Amino acid sequence: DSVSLTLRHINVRDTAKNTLALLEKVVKKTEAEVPGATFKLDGVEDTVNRDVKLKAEMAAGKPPQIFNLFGGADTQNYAKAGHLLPLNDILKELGLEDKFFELREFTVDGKIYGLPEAGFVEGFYYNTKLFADAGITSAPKTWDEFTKALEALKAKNITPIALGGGSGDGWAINMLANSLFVATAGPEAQEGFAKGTTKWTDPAVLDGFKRLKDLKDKGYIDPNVLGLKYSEGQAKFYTGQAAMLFDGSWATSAILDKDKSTVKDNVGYFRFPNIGGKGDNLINGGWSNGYGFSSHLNDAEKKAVKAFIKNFYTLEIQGEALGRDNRVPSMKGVPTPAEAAPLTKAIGEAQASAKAAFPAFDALVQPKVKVTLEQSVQELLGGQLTPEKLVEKMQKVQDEANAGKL
Repeated sequence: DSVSLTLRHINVRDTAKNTLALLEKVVKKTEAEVPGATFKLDGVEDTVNRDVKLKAEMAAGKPPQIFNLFGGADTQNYAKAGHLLPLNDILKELGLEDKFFELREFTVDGKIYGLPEAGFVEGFYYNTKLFADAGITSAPKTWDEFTKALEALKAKNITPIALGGGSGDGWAINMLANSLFVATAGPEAQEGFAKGTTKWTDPAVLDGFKRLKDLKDKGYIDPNVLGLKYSEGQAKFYTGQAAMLFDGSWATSAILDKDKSTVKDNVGYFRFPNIGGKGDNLINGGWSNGYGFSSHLNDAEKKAVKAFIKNFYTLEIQGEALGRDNRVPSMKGVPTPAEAAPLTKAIGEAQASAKAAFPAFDALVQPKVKVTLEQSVQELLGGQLTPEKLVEKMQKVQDEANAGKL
């Protein structure tokens, strides 16, 4: 039987034309395989869709059948209102329930209400030529290999780690801290902060901040860290003046910039190295944008939605977006097409080989906690706050935030 579905998407600018062509290819395949089902693509600017169009359709109880959806508050509100299709059974039928890095941003009371299309990871960009100058012939696999790479770089008077964390950019220090204390304490520590089951003051979390301070005190983190903006820290790396940079994968376009980058012919990438505890082989990431589906569906619409999901959420489709546009997969194990750029392949392998991902701590704690950590790590690197006093300050605001509801 005939069924028409509107597919609200955000791939409207010319820079998104290959992602749109990817979507259209998936649609055509789905329409061949489910005769009678047709998809009317409705491209709308991302912020217009989020803040205006989808929001009003949801208030009216009439979303399109398929729509670009953000995780977090948006998905929480629309699921609560009953307008999002629960996806648990479809994922199980398609064998997809364990194939994504992280669905928590689309999960409400155990039920999955959306599927991220792409996201970000964090890791070390590094300069292969500066590494070779210091005798480092491969990326550090482990923390001990990481510290001796740092020692070798310092001995050659090469700034080891670029970082711009001054003024209002404490969040950039928190990227590195984030992953250091997940490496020292494991991912479960930060999951429990907002629940009261774990604490910022736990010794393995404290250890991460002690290691962070030691990187700064030994000159491995750029001594000028607190006098540099985030973008200037990126600049320190990509103009060739630091051996590595911990940053999110959104920074690839800056690292490969046609006008500003001098390292784009000799840049590599590696995950945060293994310390040997509960955080080995994990990669930090976030996946907050993808497709949600209307709950207000007849049987024909439910069949076409499942068929679209089956054809869209595949390793091949994920891999095409990665290779062409440096769109970081939401799905695990995605291979990079051989035609991709070397840095794209480097990030893809670091992500694809990861055992699992963990969220940014700020996806797990209250805004006030996030703001406090940003100020605190600046004072930590600045020698004005000890690691012990940082974690007590953090748990004090964490306790107050948790009492905010309960």
